[PDB]
Amino acid sequence: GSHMLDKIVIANRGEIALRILRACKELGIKTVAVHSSADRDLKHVLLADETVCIGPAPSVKSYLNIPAIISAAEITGAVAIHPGYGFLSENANFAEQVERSGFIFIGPKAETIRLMGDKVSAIAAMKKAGVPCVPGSDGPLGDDMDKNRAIAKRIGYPVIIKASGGGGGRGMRVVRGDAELAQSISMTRAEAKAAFSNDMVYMEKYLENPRHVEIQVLADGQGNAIYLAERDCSMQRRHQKVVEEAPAPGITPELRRYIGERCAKACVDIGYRGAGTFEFLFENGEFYFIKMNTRIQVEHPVTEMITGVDLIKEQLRIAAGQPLSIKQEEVHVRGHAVECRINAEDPNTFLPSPGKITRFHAPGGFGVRWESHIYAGYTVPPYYDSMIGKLICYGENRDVAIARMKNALQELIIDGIKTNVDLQIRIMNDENFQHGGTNIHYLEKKLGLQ
Ligand SMILES: Nc1ncnc2c1ncn2[C@@H]1O[C@H](COP(=O)(O)OP(=O)(O)OP(=O)(O)O)[C@@H](O)[C@H]1O
Repeated sequence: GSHMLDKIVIANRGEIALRILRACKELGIKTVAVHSSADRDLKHVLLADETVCIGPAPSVKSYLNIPAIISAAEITGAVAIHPGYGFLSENANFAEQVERSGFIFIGPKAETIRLMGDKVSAIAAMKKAGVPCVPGSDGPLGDDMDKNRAIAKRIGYPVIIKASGGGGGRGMRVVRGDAELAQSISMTRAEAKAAFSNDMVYMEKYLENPRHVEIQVLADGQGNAIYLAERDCSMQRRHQKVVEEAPAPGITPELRRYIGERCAKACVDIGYRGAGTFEFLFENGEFYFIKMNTRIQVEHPVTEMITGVDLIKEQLRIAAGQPLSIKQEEVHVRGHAVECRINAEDPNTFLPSPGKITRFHAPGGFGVRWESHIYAGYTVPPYYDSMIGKLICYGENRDVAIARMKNALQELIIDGIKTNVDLQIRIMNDENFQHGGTNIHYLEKKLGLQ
């Protein structure tokens, strides 16, 4: 009924903030938009019920200023805090503290975060859960080469020496023979201490031509948990996602209930609460666990489209104590979805291109979703990311979804800055892409990338 959150803090900014603001307004939740002195002009900022300047431009003082944010709630009387994605969404000390200050944290518990935060641990947990993992050391590599030489041989080359601190493409090394093993473990151990401040490392097999399939889940922490089909995010350029889609072409419903059900089991097993995502590498009709994003993702709209489920409301629902409103058997995968991220960037340098938007026009029409905070005379700052929007198109089928997307990319007008739009069009036109089922290496190589 109405055992809903009185007022929550939107501990974020940009498109994500707007989106969250939107779901708040539908549930009647009051909103407090905390922002940085430079985001005083954010769309979402202008629509919030209450606003608060937490700091200066630089993230470490604003968006990552834990106290500032936490105090912002105090003064406002909010009951919860929504991290969105990418700042502290995966920061357990912030979750910890939010809890400790007596606020609700729109996400799982800190314990769960740290748990999934450490690859090694993560892996062990899921191995246990029945979730399919990459074969590797099933532990931190030791220091005596002999055994390590043995791990490898067993799992077989090539391999990959991965640290447990995550990072994001940073802290990884590919070994293909016994000769480079030693160096690798070492190079990698060193890259980790410095970077994440955790030299711990694990070994696993390296996958050549796999796709990136991810499973969306939801848990209430009451015993319920559902999977919302998969998403294909193989469209990468330097680890940066560019094109997401649901469902994943080539994925049979059977397969879909396979990895899903176990993903659902794992959630329960770990006492998972809220939204979250299971990242899988996919080669040879086989799934392999890479990690777990204990949060809402940038690409969630695609999934809300093919399912009709509103992720954010659900998070908000779980957060307020409610049980899952939906049952697995009520979840039905319908049509096809494709999201193109829109970036403020230089198609040559791939470098951020900040500036003010002079002219702007958004595409509309059937099965077209525009997710962005930009407008005309809006100034995109240099401080934060390059993403300014999400262009999501729906269709009774893939080919339809694609067609719409082409049109949409054209009606789209963003003047006064550099954007990745041309690129999007080009992919849309990608004959390989039209066929589909391309690997995470496709973009990089077509881009004439070395
Ligand atoms: N065992 C593996 N075999 C092949 N490719 C792998 C393997 N493990 C990781 N990768 C590649 O490394 C990339 C980064 O892996 P991972 O998701 O673990 O990095 P991260 O540091 O956690 O990234 P991010 O924070 O950006 O999500 C993957 O997208 C994938 O391209």
